[PDB]
Amino acid sequence: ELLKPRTLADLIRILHELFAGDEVNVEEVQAVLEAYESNPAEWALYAKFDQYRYTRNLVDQGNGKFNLMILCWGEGHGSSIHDHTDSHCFLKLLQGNLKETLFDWPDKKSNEMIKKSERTLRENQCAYINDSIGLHRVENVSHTEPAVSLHLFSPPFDTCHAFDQRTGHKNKVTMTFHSKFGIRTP
Ligand SMILES: [Fe+3]
Repeated sequence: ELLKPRTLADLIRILHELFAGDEVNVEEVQAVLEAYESNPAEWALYAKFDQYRYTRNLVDQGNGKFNLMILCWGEGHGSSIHDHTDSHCFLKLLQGNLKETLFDWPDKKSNEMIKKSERTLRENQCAYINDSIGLHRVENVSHTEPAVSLHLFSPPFDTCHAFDQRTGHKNKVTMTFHSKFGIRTP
């Protein structure tokens, strides 16, 4: 029985129920994420920005089933084109807008990665991706508004691949946390 999360804490409690088992009902998880109405006071603790690039701020470890993190995107900050390491990725906007650009997996042949589509993800909207769907890039293209997003990865992963848009070549990247549970983690 899916109920509207009243607060971020309530959302987290609900997520623990939805990930209690070994599989993932993607549509239910996405629906509850989209039903949480972003309340900045509830997530201010995690919203730690860096001047030069986007930051990853761990919120909850999902009893081992998922990582829930808040990403803070300064103006013009964006990601690589990347995969999600055989995990589910849910991305909910908490503040601002993000451009999501979709790419297919490259062939072995070195070639330009041509975008398959793009969309603007707006406040409170929740997107979903996995490796079976493809790759994406996420960017805050705003010149005037920082963006904040809530990401759920299941299972948790700490590495992924970045893809060179010019060639399709991939490189392994280890993700780092800017903070965990509100505590800056150099
Ligand atoms: Fe992603």
